[PDB]
Amino acid sequence: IREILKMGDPRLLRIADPVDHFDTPELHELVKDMFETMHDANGAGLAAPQIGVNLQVVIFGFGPPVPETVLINPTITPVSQDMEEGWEGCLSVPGLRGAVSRFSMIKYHGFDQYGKPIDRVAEGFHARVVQHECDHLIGKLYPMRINDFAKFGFTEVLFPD
Amino acid sequence: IREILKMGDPRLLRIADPVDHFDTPELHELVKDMFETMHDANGAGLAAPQIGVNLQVVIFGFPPVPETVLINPTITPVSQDMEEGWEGCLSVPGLRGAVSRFSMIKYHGFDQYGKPIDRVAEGFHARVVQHECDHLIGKLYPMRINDFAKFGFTEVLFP
Ligand SMILES: CCCCC[C@H](CC(=O)NO)C(=O)N[C@H](C(=O)N1CCC[C@H]1CO)C(C)C
Ligand SMILES: CCCCC[C@H](CC(=O)NO)C(=O)N[C@H](C(=O)N1CCC[C@H]1CO)C(C)C
Ligand SMILES: [Fe+2]
Ligand SMILES: [Fe+2]
Ligand SMILES: [Mg+2]
Repeated sequence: IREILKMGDPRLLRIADPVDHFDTPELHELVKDMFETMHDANGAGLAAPQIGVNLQVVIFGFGPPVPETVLINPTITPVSQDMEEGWEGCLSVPGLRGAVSRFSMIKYHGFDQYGKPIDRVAEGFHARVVQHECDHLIGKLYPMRINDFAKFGFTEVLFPD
Repeated sequence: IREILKMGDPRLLRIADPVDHFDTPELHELVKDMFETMHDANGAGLAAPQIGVNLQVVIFGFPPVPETVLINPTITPVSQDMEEGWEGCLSVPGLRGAVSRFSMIKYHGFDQYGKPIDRVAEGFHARVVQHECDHLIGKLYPMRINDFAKFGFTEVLFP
């Protein structure tokens, strides 16, 4: 379990490099380390830059249910311009929550750690999670996406139950 | 010591009302409570909405900044010059962000006895005054940040 970087660390602001070689022991190790870190923190997702690794690798999936997924070198294409506001938190921004507008429906493409292609359509929370994780790959944390800072604050204050 | 409200509380997001009557026991008690709370938290300033009181009262003092009670304030920039600087807030513990503020301002207001206050301030003095008065119009400093690359946890930004 690697330490999760916190907002303020310049490494969270970088644009991640694509993975060049699949099905390698080092990539398998990266994925294993990420799942260990994510599960330990009870996260719904994790991006490699969050543990200081500048590669386009994200994982996500939790039992609404989101499929357990390793997504590498991703691209996201919105199906429509419809957007929806939802509450987000981030392991790199502990103690806070913010309302973030995301696309309601997306197609996304990428590869697993064996280099097998992934092509999916997602909506709602699933789509939100993928957008949130992929944002980390271009050096974005959700406060960069917040438009209404009345809807940003400490979890304990926003949700006292 | 009154609790300092934390970001997310709707009371931090409102327009404060002016004080109508000066030199009252309730105003003296407010000022005392604010100073006790501020000092307990090691702050350089405090605004009444931060303890849930929606009135145009701020205090500050820490080129030392003079200890001041400023009521019903107005701020007028002397020039349009601005400078970016790191800010934190007792209502936003653990974080810092870069905020642009006017470099030079005049400000006007009253003390708790109703005596006028009229000053010119620059640099940090001007920054604290702008920061405190922003609370009176429902503004927390993350609302003034345009570039969140310059925002993060204090311990990480400044180890
Ligand atoms: C929701 C969009 C973000 C999902 C991914 C994050 C994990 C993370 O840091 N991603 O890089 C997460 O688990 N966030 C959780 C989160 O935001 N949740 C959990 C489900 C509901 C929502 C809070 O409203 C908690 C742990 C902060
Ligand atoms: C700086 C502009 C804001 C000044 C007032 C705040 C206090 C506050 O919340 N006022 O409403 C303060 O003391 N902030 C301090 C602060 O921001 N400082 C201390 C001096 C330098 C700067 C940190 O960069 C600490 C306590 C967070
Ligand atoms: Fe995150
Ligand atoms: Fe403040
Ligand atoms: Mg009146």
